[PDB]
Amino acid sequence: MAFPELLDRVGGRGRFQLLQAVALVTPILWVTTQSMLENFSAAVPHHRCWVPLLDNSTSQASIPGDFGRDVLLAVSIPPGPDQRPHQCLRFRQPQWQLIESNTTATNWSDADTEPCEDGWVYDHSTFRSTIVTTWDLVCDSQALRPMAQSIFLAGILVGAAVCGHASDRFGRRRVLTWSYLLVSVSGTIAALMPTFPLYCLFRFLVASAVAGVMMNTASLLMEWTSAQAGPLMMTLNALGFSFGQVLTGSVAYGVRSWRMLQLAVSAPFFLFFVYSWWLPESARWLITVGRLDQSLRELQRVAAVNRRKAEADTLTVEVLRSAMQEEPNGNQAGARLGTLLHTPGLRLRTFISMLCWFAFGFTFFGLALDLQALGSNIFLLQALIGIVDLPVKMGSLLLLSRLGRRLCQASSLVLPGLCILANILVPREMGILRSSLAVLGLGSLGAAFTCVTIFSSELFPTVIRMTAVGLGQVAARGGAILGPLVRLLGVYGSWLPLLVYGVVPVLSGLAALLL
Ligand SMILES: CCc1nc2ccccn2c1C(=O)c1cc(Br)c(O)c(C#N)c1
Repeated sequence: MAFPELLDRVGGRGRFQLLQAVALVTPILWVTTQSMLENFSAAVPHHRCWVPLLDNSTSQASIPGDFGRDVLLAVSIPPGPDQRPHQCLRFRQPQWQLIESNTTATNWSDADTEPCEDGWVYDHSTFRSTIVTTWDLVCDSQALRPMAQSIFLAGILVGAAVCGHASDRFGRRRVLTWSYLLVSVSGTIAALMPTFPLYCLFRFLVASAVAGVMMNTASLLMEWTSAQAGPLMMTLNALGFSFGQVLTGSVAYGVRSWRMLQLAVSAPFFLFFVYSWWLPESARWLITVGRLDQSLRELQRVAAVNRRKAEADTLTVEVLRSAMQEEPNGNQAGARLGTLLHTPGLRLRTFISMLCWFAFGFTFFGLALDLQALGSNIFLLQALIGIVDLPVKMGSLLLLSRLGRRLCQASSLVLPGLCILANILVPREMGILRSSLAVLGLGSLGAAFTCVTIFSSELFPTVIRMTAVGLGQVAARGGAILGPLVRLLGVYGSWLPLLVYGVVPVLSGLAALLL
């Protein structure tokens, strides 16, 4: 009297699971928007130093001679490496001699300049306001954007662990509902904080609650369906993220103020919390705990939804108790973690799987948060990453059965990897080729997440299936944290952030051939 018999009795495929899939895949879009909002709410616009001659109208009325703004800009700001007015320093004493062309304007000492003690002036053509504009994340404070992104990712990790324990102890639907509420409230609060550390802390809390939402949605979606229909709903969950990227691009185009954007993104989660109550709790977990009457209630409700009351009429507590007894025990938790690495055969298999899990977080999140440097129109780039993800993800699974198993993993990492390395070599003059390659790079890098998830289970023995995936997700989260921090190497050179992000997938993909 195992649970699958009962689930087949009530109805495994019809109606109810479709509605549940809709109601649980809709929030994934807004989860993706919350995750990728940092690309728009923290965009760094073009800026230059504050100059009394230009910015101040009181000094504007005192200008001797009607000189054009370009001449004043050349006078007051030293030239920069890219022929632009240099960003982080200013002329002390209005240099009039620069007007004359008789002197080669190249002999300038570092003692002739001062740091911008009077703030900056930013460009407001595209973005009305970001966090960089508000709190002056410029010059000496340019290292605090990857800090914010790493704090958010660490929040995801800690929230995943804590919510895992809490959902294993209390249930699925309850933790999911309270996670919806926490996301909404924490986002609404974060949209109003005046100082940077408060913003970082509330983004941390939002990330924790988001991790809880994703985990509980995945588990509750898996536990209510027959084993034949698992990968189909995994594919639906995967497509949710691509539609979420498209939605992120659209909403970012709609609103161009970071506080309003954050409020608009964090608003619907309260609505999700409101109707999260009507969902039924997973019957398998209810059977495991020992509250049989609640299990019978959920089973009868979901059977009545599918119009299968006649088969539900025969359900009694005895078969539920038999299913309780048949459920395997998990006392072995302390044992499988060591056995994964202590086994000589399993030591190498895990590590290469670990390295493949590591490479996804390091490369994808290090680049998907820096679309400003890969092109001009970041509204269009966000849409295309979601668009290209659809044909590639579905088109890849065809090659699984035909081209084999071990070859798919190697191609799923090398080929997106070489797209990024080609971005360095190609001249910046051909911008269209630069942008199209980056779309195909990160667009095809998402297919690695799906292929590895499916392949992880089949290799390992049935005993250690769950624990093997548990390690794999940890390296993805731990690797993603180190992603943004690499951008701090950009001071040495422009090509260094791209070089490291391209070498890791090539080594990860080629090393997977030993599996
Ligand atoms: C914020 C998560 C996220 N944002 C995007 C944006 C585009 C494509 C995919 N994602 C994801 C994930 O798929 C993902 C990452 C890690 Br790290 C996890 O631990 C889990 C879990 N559980 C899920």
